[PDB]
Amino acid sequence: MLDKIVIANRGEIALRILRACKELGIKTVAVHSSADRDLKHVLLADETVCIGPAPSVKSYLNIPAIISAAEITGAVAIHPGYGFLSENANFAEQVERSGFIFIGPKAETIRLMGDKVSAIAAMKKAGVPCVPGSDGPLGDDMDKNRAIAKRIGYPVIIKASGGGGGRGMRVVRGDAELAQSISMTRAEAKAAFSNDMVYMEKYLENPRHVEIQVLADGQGNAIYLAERDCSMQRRHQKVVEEAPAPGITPELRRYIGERCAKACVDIGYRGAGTFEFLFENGEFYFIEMNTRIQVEHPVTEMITGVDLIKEQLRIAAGQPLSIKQEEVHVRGHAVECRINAEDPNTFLPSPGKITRFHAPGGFGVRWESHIYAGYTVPPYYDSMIGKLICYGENRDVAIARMKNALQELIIDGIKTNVDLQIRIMNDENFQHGGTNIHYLEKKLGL
Amino acid sequence: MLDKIVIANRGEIALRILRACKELGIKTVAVHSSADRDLKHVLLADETVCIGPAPSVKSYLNIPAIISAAEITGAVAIHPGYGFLSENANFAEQVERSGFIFIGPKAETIRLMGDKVSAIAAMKKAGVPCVPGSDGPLGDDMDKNRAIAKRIGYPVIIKASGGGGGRGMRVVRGDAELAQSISMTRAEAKAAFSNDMVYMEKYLENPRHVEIQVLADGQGNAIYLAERDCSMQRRHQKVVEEAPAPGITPELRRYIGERCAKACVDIGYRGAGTFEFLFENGEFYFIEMNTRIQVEHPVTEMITGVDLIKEQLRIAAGQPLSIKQEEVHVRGHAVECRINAEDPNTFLPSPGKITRFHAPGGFGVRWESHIYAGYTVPPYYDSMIGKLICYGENRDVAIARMKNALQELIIDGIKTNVDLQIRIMNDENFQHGGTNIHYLEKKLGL
Ligand SMILES: NC[C@@H]1CCN(c2nc3nc(N)ncc3cc2-c2c(Cl)cccc2Cl)C1
Ligand SMILES: NC[C@@H]1CCN(c2nc3nc(N)ncc3cc2-c2c(Cl)cccc2Cl)C1
Repeated sequence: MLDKIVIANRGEIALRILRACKELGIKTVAVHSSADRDLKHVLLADETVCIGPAPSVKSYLNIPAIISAAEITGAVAIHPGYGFLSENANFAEQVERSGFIFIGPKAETIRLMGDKVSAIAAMKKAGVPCVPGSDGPLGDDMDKNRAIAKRIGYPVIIKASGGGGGRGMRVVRGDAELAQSISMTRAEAKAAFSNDMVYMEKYLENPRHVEIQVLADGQGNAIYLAERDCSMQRRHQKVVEEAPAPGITPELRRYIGERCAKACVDIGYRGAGTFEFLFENGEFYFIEMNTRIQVEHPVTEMITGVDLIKEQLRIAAGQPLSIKQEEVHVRGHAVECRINAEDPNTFLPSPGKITRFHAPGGFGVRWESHIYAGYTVPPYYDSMIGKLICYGENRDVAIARMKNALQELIIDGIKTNVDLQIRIMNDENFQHGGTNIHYLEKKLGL
Repeated sequence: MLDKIVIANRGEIALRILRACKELGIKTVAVHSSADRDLKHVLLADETVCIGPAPSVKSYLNIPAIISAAEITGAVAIHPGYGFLSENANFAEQVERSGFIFIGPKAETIRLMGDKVSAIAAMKKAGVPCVPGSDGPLGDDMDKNRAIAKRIGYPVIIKASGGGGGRGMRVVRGDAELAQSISMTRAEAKAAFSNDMVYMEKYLENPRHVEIQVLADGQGNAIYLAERDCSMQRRHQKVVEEAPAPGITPELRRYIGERCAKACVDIGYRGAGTFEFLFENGEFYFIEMNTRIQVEHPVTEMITGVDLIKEQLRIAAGQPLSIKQEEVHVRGHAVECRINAEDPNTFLPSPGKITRFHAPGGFGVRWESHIYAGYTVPPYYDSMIGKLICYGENRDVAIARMKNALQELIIDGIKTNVDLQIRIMNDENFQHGGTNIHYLEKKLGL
């Protein structure tokens, strides 16, 4: 087991990682910006280092300051959480070169899967179904670009290979728009990612966003831990996630899960990861892989009993997976509501002092948050302040508990999306299940 | 002679140093991580000290623990091998300040040659031919940077002064890319080396990588021991090295060797060192100097009869070089194949337990490895598990012996590059000789 780790992150995920460390008897080093001195996990950590002033560029993205803190505290490993440096291949490489364990994949694996064209080629080669596409970057030959759109069938979508979070994407519905759409996607990718490489996929009009959790030890063993439906979203921000996905049979789960586990073996994957799919008319189509733990990991933990952060720490310590595939059982249902310091109607961010705070309780109710009464949500970071996860023996019980938990949750002094989450839980289409990625934008547009 | 030394390394190079020590009657102290208790050299050493847990930051890079092990055993000297702390000037300084001998040059010389800008200025002043370049660091005036690129002539390459292992470097083919290329190379150097200093060179499209071995003692003697060709490489990892370099005449060898030896006298060099050159269209161009023994030192030993590790130990004890320049004769040819625990499709490390092991034998066959049947290759260190070195009276006989030795080498239980090495020895272009630094990536791309 790792003697001591740096938690290279903040907010709810830093606290999540701290708890996993304490359960395993791992010493914690909380690195923080000067604005994050009062984070709950900093106040609970064995040691603390202030790594710079508020802005992330000076603190949480500051590679020399983080490595320096890990050196002076005698830590042996760094957990990057999600966001910040978690998919920064140069960071992973520097951590290993400075003689630390990186709690995540090999740097070369982060590079492979962070380049969307090379990632799709690897997945297609492994037997993972992908979206009908260019299967390679687009050139400047518009005869060949039109021939790819024709074979695929309009509508199509142009994506940046260095792209992500929905930025650097353009839908094309006929030939007249194709040349200008490719040119503009290139220019946007070059200006943002210093990488003008683009590819083409068939555009699916009304898919669900369904993702497969994996764990691999990097020693030849890989398992899948069912799927999450992340379709309830607004402007490429997930709002509700659930596990398992409604309408997914055991035979479908097994089909796509086995192809994801086999892909992990083929690419030498190490640690926690997520395969993202479009799911439409009963078919899965790979779009991209997250090479890190994700925000919504708790819904998978509730339905499998697997602690994904502890597994990340065991794998990083060099332990092979102890869990075999035949020991992974989907049981019951879990829903996660993201709690954001933003206006429930305008989504204007709402940093500020929380003047009153009460967390929900009950059977099947899990609260993941650093916030407390008197804590100031700072203006410098993300709006996501907490995650409310409710489990039941079925989806209806999970939703019933979430409605009750949302009604107990008090956060005064800032705006939150708690009232939006209550509306979503009361929505008849959500209660039926299986709504598509466009549903929440449509409901709010009315 | 040195009574007792610490071997501040692991794996094959630790065993290589242990043998040199035993031949000279030097007592050995094997410092090891808790994962390396069963290394062959640890089991053969006179004394052992466990200096910390598996991760390199707390063991092989742990300066206090290594010096403390030298103090508690009564050792007089520390041999740093290659990698880890071998090029760490602060380490060399601390070793000398604590009153131990560092088996290497003066700390000041390590600092001079680790600053690529300062090293090039010293070599150019001494009469060593260098690449046409900025001859100084680039500032933030892009009018001056464009004028330097114009004077050199595109294509050019931007390099970190604190740089290493090909990381950060950017090729620039016109003015449009120059500003962003300089900015990105700086940011990468600052994040990795906390040193944002960069310089510019003419980019040579298809060079060979040719390096000159030197030895200098504290009595004023400096000699060259011919050259190695290190061109057969993939993503800045050497795969095959050979000595001498094919197509290098005795007149060229003498020309560049004499300039390297003279540079050693000018800068007060002491110990083993390597001058790295680009060789293209019959001309040498210095890029950088290694102030350490290197992985590929054995091919130079086979063609000269000189034991480079024993020379390192004699020099540090205050003895003159055991041979003069007129006594150094290139005789025959040697090839080295690096044996790696790596996956053939991902090229990631493939650590794990060796279940069956057989080393090759015969005339001209030299096997440099710590591995044995039942030995576990740990995940925490680099993938290179051995070196197979074959000597013949000519290049054809060296290659023939390597093909035979590769066919006898058994390493079961883990994936290895043995099959790749067999393919390289059967390659018609390699058999002809003189292939450039890009050849192996081109062969594998097909
Ligand atoms: N990580 C998901 C990235 C960002 C959004 N995305 C999508 N790609 C797609 N690619 C094809 N060919 N077809 C449909 C897609 C629909 C989306 C999409 C959108 Cl637009 C909004 C919310 C969620 C998703 Cl998954 C790719
Ligand atoms: N130790 C050698 C560093 C890393 C590789 N290198 C190179 N520098 C160079 N500098 C100029 N002006 N021109 C060409 C160069 C080509 C290389 C190079 C590369 Cl890219 C791959 C493998 C081997 C070598 Cl030598 C510098």
